[PDB]
Amino acid sequence: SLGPQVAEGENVFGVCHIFASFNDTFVHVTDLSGKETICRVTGGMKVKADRDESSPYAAMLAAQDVAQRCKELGITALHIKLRATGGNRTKTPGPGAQSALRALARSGMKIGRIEDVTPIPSDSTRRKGGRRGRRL
RNA sequence: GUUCUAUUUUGUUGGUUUUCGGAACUGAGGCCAUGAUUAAGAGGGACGGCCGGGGGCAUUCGUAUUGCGCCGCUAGAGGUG
Repeated sequence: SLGPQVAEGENVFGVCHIFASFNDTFVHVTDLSGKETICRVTGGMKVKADRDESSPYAAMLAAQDVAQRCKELGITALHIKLRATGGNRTKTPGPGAQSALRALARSGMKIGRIEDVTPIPSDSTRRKGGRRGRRL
C-alpha cells in the first residue's frame, strides 16, 4: 500500500494472469516473477448468481475492483497474460476475456505487454467424454 | 583282341579250331557345319545409389492432466439452459 517510487521518473510494472473460462472470469495480479501476488477478485464475486460468472458484465466489474484496490499501492504499468482453459479442454478464451482487458485501462492504469501463456499441451491425454462426445 | 555259336565242309566214316554267318565285352582311332534358337513392354536373383508417420529392439526429448513439497492473497471455487 506504500510506494517509494518517484512519479515522474518511472512507472512500476506488473503482470496480470487473466483466466478466461466458460463459467468464470479469473483476473490475478502478481509481481514480475509471479510468486507473490497482489489481488485476485473474480467475476463470480461481483454477481450474486452462478449463471453469469463468465458474462461480460461480470468481467469488467472485476477489472474495476482491481483498478480500485491496486491504486492504493501504485502499480500502474500492467502486463497481460491471457490464459484459456488449456489442456485437452478448449484453448479458446471465454466471452468474459475482452471486457476484462477493456475496462481496467479505462479506470486509469497503463498496459504493459500481452502474452498467451495458456496451458497448451504438446500432446495431451484423453479428452473428457466418450467416443461420441458431449451429445445433447 | 576276349566270350560263344548257327555252320556249307573234310568223295561215304571219328577228333580239332580257323575262313565262313551271327550276338555281347574291351582299345586305338577317323569323322559330324562334331550336339546348346533368343531372352517376353513376365519373373527370380545380383549389383549401385536413392526413398518410406514400413517393422522390431534399445535410447532420448517435449508440453499437458492428476497429486505432493514450499511461498503470497483470498471467500468462494466446480458444473449447467
